[PDB]
Amino acid sequence: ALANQLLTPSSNVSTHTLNKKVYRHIKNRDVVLMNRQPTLHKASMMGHKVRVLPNE
DNA sequence: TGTCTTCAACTGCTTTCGCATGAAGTACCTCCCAACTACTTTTCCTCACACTTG
Repeated sequence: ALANQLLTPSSNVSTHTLNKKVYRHIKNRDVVLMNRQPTLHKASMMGHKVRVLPNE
């Protein structure tokens, strides 16, 4: 029922400029910042492209 | 009147990030509590003596 309401029209002039938000799960198109303690250097905390692996 | 020098006392830090799993102080005091035994408590039960009789 909510899937057919994600695109509803404006309702209040207070909110007419916004659009709804969806808290989507992390997926294969997001980048994530991996850090390993040692931080000793900036190269020890890089951004990797997320690949969800099954049964991990 | 003025400026200088050493020593000892005082200040602040000296790996990061998480699991465990939190527990334990205690003197002085006690009033409450649990105890053993005896004592006490409430209802009930049943008999008994004297004067008089003949």
